[PDB]
Amino acid sequence: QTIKDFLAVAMKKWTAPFEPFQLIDNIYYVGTDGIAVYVIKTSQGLILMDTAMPQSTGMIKDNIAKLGFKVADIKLILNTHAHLDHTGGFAEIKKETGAQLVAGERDKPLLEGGYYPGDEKNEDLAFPAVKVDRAVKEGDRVTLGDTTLTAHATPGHSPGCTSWEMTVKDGKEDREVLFFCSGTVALNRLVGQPTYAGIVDDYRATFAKAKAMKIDVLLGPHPEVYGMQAKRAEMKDGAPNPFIKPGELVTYATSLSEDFDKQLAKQTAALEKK
Ligand SMILES: [Zn+2]
Ligand SMILES: [Zn+2]
Ligand SMILES: [Zn+2]
Repeated sequence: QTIKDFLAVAMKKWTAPFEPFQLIDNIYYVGTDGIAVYVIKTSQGLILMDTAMPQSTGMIKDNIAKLGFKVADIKLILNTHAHLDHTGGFAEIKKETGAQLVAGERDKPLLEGGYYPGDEKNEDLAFPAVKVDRAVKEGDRVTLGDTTLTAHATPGHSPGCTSWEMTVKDGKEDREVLFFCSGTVALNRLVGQPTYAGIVDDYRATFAKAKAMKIDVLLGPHPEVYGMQAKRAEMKDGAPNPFIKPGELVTYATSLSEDFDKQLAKQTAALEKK
């Protein structure tokens, strides 16, 4: 991986438009073609799940309005993890709306500083700093009106990476949704000068945890996590909701664990003096 390539991709597919849509029950997709953002409609206002790159905040606000929502009705902002491709609009939206920001406790310093962990002087990974109103840990519950989400600590990709669980209806039946936080290696350093202390252990705890969770609908902060576009194509009035795939988090976490092993080996070999 190169940071140049990360930025190149980040300034292309990550900023390209995608038509917003009702995904399941009160969960609506309002992200880009490469970064997933969601509105959760409650009886007491909107919950915003993540934002996108700093340059894309206007696009996200536009997508919200395209669905008939008001940006002003956002009361809570939740974060999966504190990297600029997910936090770029937090300061702006929080100021505009007066919403409270909720995030994993170990990501609080990242959010409040607007920097990438272990690469804190890199301005192309910086974002506008934002205050955290509530810092969460494993099992904490966050409620707006009729809707409650449960925090799960799934560190590795960031130290405070938080996967959020909530129940939706599919017809008469409950289905459990996870907004998985990310388990990719991406720009992180695993060995040598690791991005943060204990990162390797965190990733492997997270892959195992993910495989053991009872989840009907896998979501995530990039559409690639759950094959969003292919599922959207299969949506049809009266047909089963294609986002319900209860074995998918096991399959996806297995693919992540296998890639993790590859990247750990690669970085370990790269540390050898040549
Ligand atoms: Zn990230
Ligand atoms: Zn990301
Ligand atoms: Zn948990």
